[PDB]
Amino acid sequence: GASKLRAVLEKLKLSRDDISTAAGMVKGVVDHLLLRLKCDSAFRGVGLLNTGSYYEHVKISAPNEFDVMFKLEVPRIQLEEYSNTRAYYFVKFENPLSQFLEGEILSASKMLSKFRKIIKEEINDTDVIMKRKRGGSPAVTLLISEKISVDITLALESKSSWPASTQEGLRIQNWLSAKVRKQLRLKPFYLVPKHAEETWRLSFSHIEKEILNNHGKSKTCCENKEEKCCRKDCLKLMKYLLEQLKERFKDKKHLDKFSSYHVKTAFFHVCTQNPQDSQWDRKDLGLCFDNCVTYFLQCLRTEKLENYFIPEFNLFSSNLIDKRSKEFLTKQIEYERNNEFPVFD
Ligand SMILES: Cc1ccc(-c2cc(C(=O)O)c3[nH]c(CN4CCN(Cc5ccccc5)CC4)nc3c2)c(Cl)c1
Ligand SMILES: [Zn+2]
Repeated sequence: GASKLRAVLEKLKLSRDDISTAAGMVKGVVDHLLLRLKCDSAFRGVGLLNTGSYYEHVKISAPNEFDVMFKLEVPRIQLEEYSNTRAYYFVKFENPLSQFLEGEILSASKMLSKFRKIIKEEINDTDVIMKRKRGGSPAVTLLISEKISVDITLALESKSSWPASTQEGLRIQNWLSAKVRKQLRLKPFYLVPKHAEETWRLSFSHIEKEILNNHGKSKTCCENKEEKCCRKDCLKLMKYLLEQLKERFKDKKHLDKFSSYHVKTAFFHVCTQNPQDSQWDRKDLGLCFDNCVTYFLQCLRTEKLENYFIPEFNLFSSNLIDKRSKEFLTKQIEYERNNEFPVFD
C-alpha cells in the first residue's frame, strides 16, 4: 500500500459522486435520438444497451465524457471470419437490415452513413453539435453545450453461441470458476463497425460490469470488513495512469493508439495470473498496483497483449501499433514508477 494512491482514488470518487446535471442533458438527447430512429424503416428495432445506469464513461477523470451504445438485434446471423483476423467478420443472412445488403454481406459503411444522416438532422431540431471526427467506432461524437461530450456506437446483437475464435478466451476458471465461465458464455455478443472493408468486430464490453460486480474467488469478496480487496482500485489507477500520460503528451501523437481498453485487458490478465483474493489485499494496494504496472510494461516490451476473449488477436502487434509508440509509453511508465508516480499528484 501507498498513501498517495488512496488520495488519487479519493479525488476520483468525489468527481464521480458530486451533483451533476450532465447525465440528464445526455438522457434528453439520447431519448430524443431513439424516438427519431425507431420511426426509420431500418433502425425501428433500435434499443439502448443498459437502459438504466449512469450512462457509462470512457474516462475515470472526465465526468463530462459519456459512452453510449445503440444495439440492433440480429437473429439468424451468419458470420464469416475475414482474412484469418479472428476478431473481424463479414455479416451474412424479409428483415429491416436487408436494405443495407451489398449482395450477401451487410454494409456497415452504408448503415453508419444513414445513422449519421438521421442524427445530423435531429442535432438542429439546448445546443448539440456533431464533432467533425470520422471513424466507424464510435459512429458519432456529440458536444452538448461546451463541456459535455457523448460517444454513440451502433452495434449488432447476437444471441447465438460465441464464435470459435473465443473457445480459449475468458480464462477465468481458476479465479471465478468453470461454472461462472459457462454462465457468461450463455450471454449475447456484439458486432461493431471497424476495419481489420465491410467487416464488423466482435465485442464483449458488456461482460466487464458482470465480472467487476462479482470479481472475487470468494463469493463474499468486498461484502464484509475481513474481505476487502483492491482489484477495482488497481483498475481505476491503471486507467488514470494512461489517461494522465495521454493528456501530458496530447501535442505529440505517440500515445494516440493506446486506450483504456488496453489497460482493462492487461488488468484482467493480471486477475487470471493472481486468482486468489489474498493476492489482492486492500493493505497491499502498492504492491498490487505494482504487479499491474509491471505486467503492462512486459506487454509493451514483448509487443504482446491478447484480446481477453480472442487469444490469437494481439492488440499490441506491430501491424496495429508500431514499436516506437510502444517504446515511448514503456519509457514514460518506467519514469512514473521510478519517481513515486508524479502524474497522480
Ligand atoms: C473480463 C473482461 C470483460 C470485458 C472486457 C472488455 C471487452 C471489450 C470488447 O470490445 O470486447 C471492450 N471494449 C471496451 C471499450 N468500449 C468502448 C465503446 N463502448 C461502447 C458502449 C457504451 C455503452 C454501453 C455499451 C457499450 C464500450 C467500451 N472496453 C472493453 C472491455 C475485458 Cl477487456 C475484460
Ligand atoms: Zn473484492
